[PDB]
Amino acid sequence: MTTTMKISIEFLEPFRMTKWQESTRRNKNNKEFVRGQAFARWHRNKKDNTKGRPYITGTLLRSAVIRSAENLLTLSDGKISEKTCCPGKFDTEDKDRLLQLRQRSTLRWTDKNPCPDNAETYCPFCELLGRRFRIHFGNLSLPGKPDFDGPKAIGSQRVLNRVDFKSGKAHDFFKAYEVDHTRFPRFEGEITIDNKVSAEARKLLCDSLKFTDRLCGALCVIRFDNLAEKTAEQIISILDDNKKTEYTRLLADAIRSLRRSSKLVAGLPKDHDGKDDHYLWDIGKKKKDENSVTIRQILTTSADTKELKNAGKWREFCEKLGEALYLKSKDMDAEFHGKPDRLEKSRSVSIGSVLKETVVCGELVAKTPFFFGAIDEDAKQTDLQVLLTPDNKYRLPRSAVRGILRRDLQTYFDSPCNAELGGRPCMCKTCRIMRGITVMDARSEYNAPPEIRHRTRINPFTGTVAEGALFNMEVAPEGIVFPFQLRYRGSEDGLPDALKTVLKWWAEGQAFMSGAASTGKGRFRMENAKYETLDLSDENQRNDYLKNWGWRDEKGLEELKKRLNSGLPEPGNYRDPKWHEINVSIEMASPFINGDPIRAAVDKRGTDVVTFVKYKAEGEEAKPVCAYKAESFRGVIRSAVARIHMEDGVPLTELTHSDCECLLCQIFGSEYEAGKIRFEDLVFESDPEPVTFDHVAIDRFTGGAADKKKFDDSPLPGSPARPLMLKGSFWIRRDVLEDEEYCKALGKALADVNNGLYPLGGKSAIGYGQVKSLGIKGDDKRISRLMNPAFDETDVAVPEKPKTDAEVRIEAEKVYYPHYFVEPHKKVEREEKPCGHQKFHEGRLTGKIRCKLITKTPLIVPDTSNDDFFRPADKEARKEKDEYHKSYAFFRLHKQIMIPGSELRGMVSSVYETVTNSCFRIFDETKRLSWRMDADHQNVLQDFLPGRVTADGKHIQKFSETARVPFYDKTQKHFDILDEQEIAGEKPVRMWVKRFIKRLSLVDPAKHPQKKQDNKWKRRKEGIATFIEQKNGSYYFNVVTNNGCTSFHLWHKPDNFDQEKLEGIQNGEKLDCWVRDSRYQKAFQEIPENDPDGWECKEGYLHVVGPSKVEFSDKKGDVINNFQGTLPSVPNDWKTIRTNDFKNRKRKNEPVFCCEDDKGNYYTMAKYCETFFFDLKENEEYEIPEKARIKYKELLRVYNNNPQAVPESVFQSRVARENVEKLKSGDLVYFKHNEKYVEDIVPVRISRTVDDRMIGKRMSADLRPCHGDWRHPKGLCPACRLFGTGSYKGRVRFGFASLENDPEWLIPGKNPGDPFHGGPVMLSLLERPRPTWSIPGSDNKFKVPGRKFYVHHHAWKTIKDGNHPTTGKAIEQSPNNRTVEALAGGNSFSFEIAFENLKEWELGLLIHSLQLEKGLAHKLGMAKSMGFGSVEIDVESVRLRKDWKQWRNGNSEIPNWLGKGFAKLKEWFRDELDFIENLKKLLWFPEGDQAPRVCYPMLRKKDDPNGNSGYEELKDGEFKKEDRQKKLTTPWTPWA
RNA sequence: UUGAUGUCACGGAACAGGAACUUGAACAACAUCGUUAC
RNA sequence: UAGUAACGAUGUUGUUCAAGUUCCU
Repeated sequence: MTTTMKISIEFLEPFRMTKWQESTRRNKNNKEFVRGQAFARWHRNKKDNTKGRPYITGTLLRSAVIRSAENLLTLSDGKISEKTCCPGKFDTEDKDRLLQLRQRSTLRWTDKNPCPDNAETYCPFCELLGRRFRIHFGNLSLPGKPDFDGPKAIGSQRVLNRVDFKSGKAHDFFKAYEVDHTRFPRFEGEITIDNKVSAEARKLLCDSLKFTDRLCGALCVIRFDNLAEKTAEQIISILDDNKKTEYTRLLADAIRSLRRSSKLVAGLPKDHDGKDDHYLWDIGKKKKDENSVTIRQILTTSADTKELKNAGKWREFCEKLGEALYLKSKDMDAEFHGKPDRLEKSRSVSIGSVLKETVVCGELVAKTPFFFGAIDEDAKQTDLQVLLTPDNKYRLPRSAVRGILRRDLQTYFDSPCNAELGGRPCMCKTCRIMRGITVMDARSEYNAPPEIRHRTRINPFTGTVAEGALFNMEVAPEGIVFPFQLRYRGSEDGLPDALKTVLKWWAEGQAFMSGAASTGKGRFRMENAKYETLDLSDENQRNDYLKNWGWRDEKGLEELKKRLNSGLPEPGNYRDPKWHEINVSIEMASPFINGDPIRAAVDKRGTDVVTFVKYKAEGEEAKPVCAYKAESFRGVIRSAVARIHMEDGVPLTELTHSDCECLLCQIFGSEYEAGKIRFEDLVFESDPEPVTFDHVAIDRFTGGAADKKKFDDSPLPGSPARPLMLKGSFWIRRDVLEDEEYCKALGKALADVNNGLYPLGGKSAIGYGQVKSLGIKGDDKRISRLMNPAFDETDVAVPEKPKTDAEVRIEAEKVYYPHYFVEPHKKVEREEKPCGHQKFHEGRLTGKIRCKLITKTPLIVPDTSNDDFFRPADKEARKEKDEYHKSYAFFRLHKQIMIPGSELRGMVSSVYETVTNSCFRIFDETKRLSWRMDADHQNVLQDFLPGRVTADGKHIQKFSETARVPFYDKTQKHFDILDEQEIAGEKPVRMWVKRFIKRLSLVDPAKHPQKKQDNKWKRRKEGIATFIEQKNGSYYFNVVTNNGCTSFHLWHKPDNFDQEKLEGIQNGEKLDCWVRDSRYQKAFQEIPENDPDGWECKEGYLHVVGPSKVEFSDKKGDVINNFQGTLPSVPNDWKTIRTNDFKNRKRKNEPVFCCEDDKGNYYTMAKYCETFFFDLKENEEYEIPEKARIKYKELLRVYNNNPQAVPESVFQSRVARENVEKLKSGDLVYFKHNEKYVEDIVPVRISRTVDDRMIGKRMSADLRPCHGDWRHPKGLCPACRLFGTGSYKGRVRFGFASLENDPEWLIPGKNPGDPFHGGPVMLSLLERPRPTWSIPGSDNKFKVPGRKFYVHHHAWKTIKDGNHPTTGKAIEQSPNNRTVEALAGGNSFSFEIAFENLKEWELGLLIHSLQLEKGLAHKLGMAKSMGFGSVEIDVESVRLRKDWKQWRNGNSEIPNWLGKGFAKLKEWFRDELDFIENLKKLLWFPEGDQAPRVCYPMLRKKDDPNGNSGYEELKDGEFKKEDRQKKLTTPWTPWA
């Protein structure tokens, strides 16, 4: 007897949904069940398991329909069709049930009786209220009734907020799910309306259903009728296989960066030779086992698998892979909800019968990257994230637009509302409007990943970052466009004034929507405004608005967007928006860098840091542009303000801003209230192409690049020719400009910044940044009036340089050496506390210095961008891979001759650090040394005994003695009769040994004229002689010793005087003879057929190493000559090499083996024997400590890595041929013991000896790098307080030097008329330095000498000629010398030097070190072992800075400073100033008619046209072993 | 998968504070191999 | 019985980032 009507809702906006809960806290007492009553619910079948589906109840729809009906009747005076309606009833006397009352002030129309219940003919409205059910509202659910496995399958729990208004930060919050509508856009249900209801109540229900528009926080229209895990596993396996386990986080952060596109993986960088040996993109590979994969291979093959070809797949893959790697790397409260008041009765009030509706379409675009924080879980790599759509589209939620409209409305009036989440609705002026506003979401259809940014927080006590401040953040692109649609219905005749004013504000570009706005995030600007006002009061109009569901749906919206007139309605009373723009323009004079190492690691240019770059969207694609972060600029200006004002003694950079109204706490804000100034990024107005400068860290001792310390960087170029402008803006609140204290502080700070202090950018310590002029405009001279440069010009020239006093005695016929170490003192002072980079202190100085660099010897400063600068053109450029002769140019920035500031900083820092006897800034505390031990029995080889390590690597069993077995000869066969299991040293062998051979002579006492002078015939006894056979070379004999107990046969060789008794031979003659004993240590397999004498059979271990000790050469040496032609080739394998020739030919002495390869090499190989250790003594083993293992590892490392070794792999020793890395169970060892402990292990008979202590422990314990904790403590070497260190900023900045006049090259160029290019010169070999020649021995008598200052001389005339410095022979090109273009003497450069917080004596010593005495000179440039690079420096104006107004040129105080500095130096050391005497002796310059010849020695004396006793003779006599330390420390000692 | 005579949740901005920065001359001379003789 | 004496040849490149903080109020 009923009829069913089925309905269906289609959402237009992400709806919300509450959380499941068990059926016990489902009462009006749980504050979380309520406050979630107007959302959708989530039922899970099979309770206690999160598996279910969502639904919308029916009571909710009923209440919405009731409310809309109430709204509809009062709109038509209560006449439904013909009859009138009753006023309805909303009172019920019971209040135990009804977990929610009503607090809404229901409407009113045609006041009359409330139609009591005891009746029969109800009012249609009461027929709808339900006075077995007349109307039954059924549940709604999903169409197909599916089942998912949890709420996190369709939604994402996000946090919502509630901010204050005065202290505009926050309050309590609360979180609630929300589900997208592009994946669940339809529900379904039904309504069972009874038969005997009415014919108009059905119409009322139809209209009311068509009038409702929002159900669960979202607009609705109701109608009726598997790889990344294993890839990460494998990559971690690669990284742990090798020891490269510390590049893991960098790999994660760099791989995650590839999600932008899959075409970058084929563009990863390469090594410095174009090879494929990057330092992290090619880990895992090994020389052996080319089946080993590299990371680049993994990334290239997985870049194309037909499933990672779509954008979304590749992006998801990169993201999850990065997260996995990161998580692998890492392990190496007040939510107020509800309080609705349970009110008994609602205050029924009426509102009227007019209702006007206003629709405003249009769109708002972005003008600056925005930010809507939505930090989720299970993604812990970014820690400041944005809000995205399940298909990666940028959205702005409606809650944000609503909150911002509320804030702007409150700002238009001057009254903050104070609603408190409960009770009667508020009635103030700004909530009577916000109760009729409806907005909509947006999607922006951009679909591209967001960029990342890095941030820090600098500690203003040392200058570096604080312990625990470094975080990421991601910002959406700039220029994205969202659609916008706003609607308002009420009683006015259109929009109120407030809304017109606020929309005009947004139409002028001041819609500061949300985000970290303090640093210039989103600032949207509304465009293309339209509007149109409908009229719900009449009847011909309302019916149409009801016929098509208003115009909420898509087609309705499109049909309606053709009926609007353009242009917003201008207000009646404007209000002058409260944010005022200010323009900024900076101009630089140097390079500029803003670090970004991750992009550098991915980029193809192959550098280490690359400047910052941002993107901007154009609808579907981005286009990069170079910029300067806004956080950095804000920080610079803030730290400029904070170091000036005092605020009751302690400067502002020491407070904590707990509750104080500090001047900072009111312009830049704090963590208790918002700020009053907002910045913006700075675009460059140009697109300069970046450059690349190289760097290196010259060690102090043995000046030459330290290990692992080369690098580079890619800053932007800028010079006084092109000054690299910067444009920007920043907004400031209106009621700050009207103040008179704040604008004063801002003006003062910008005055400080414009004067040159506070450099913008990165490595400002070598001349980056250097702001030149900062001019702002747009504030009516309210700030731009404190920034005028005002100073004085009190002129006084600089005091002239003092006269030198250190002299040298230099003559001719003597040659000198170019190193001359400078021994240091023994006391470094470290008991002063550093100052700190806070307020400019009072008793200290701060200013600039300008100098003037003038050269007096050719100078070389190369430009290492490209080689082959001097290439003869009109020929092929180059093959892909070759070893050519590298040619360089001079340094040029924009076709201008300059000198980088780092050079000058290094030079001045070395001089100034050795003046004051300070800690070795950079130094190498590793790399234990090693020397080839000499050949002499009494000295080194007496103590090295044979041995053998046991089966367990803990003991060595010594042998007793040994003798040698000959291989490689022709007089035996030990390679064919022995197995590979004995010649390898594992199986004991039984050989025949002999110790003494015996000679024979016929006449002892008559040989005294010819023989009997060698004094070795002092143990002969007697001998009878026999004869049994005659030969062609010798005579057979038998002899007895004293009485016939021993009898030995042999073959005697006679001479002239022996022939006489031989003439008669009757084979039975008993001649008397004399036998002699000699030494003969040998061991054969069985016996030779020529010596059947007394041999002892022995047993022991045999070992061989192979054919080594080869004297190879390249010039057809002596022994190669006088051969018999047809030199054979190098055999393919040993055990086959036999001796050809003999070195001595008169007798058959030491043999050789001559061969030759295809190239011009000529080999020769002595060592025709191997050794055999026998008599393995038992019950005697020695323990191996770990020092022996370390030393042996080092020895093997030195053996197997040798650039000078023999090219033939067969002539090498066994340690180098097989690449052994550890001592195994049993092998060949010559150990050396002392009281049950071994000390050294050496593989061969004569090998190198390693020292134990690393080089770092051979200095004084106080000259090691003054580093460590040993605010900041006081323990710093005096040179690490002027120049910085790790964890303390320096206080001196150098600058790029520039040349003004004409170049005046060394040798003229190839084309005259163009005097901007020089001619090339060729240089010598210039090999690396050998720290083992100044530390000859290893025991304890040798310490580390000084700092290796090169001397001044004129040896460049020879190189300009073209001959070698030592010899006079010509020098030819090869891939080991360079060809550079150089300058000459007599050019002038000019640079600047800034400082700050200097004492009065630190400046004294610094200005001593900048300009020296009148006869000395500095030294910088390439190849200064020859004569190249000799500069002296003069100091011009020294203008100080007394206060931010004036500058007070201080030329006229230098002698005061110099005296004070020298007085301090004298205070440190009383009369122990020898090192300064030496240092002055070394910087002396040959002034005139003094041409001291210096050069490096040669190897031997027989390869120089002059014969000056090269190195091989200096090793004894003058520089023997003890006089090196002395004859090298003396400043000038002739090399003789 | 609710309950009926009473739901302003379009009733609540995930907001407020933070300098990818500190230190570092693109440079440079003597080593590398083992045994042979008595 | 029971180890002593020290000679011969002249050729050749290397490092290409390291040490720090990596999130909190």
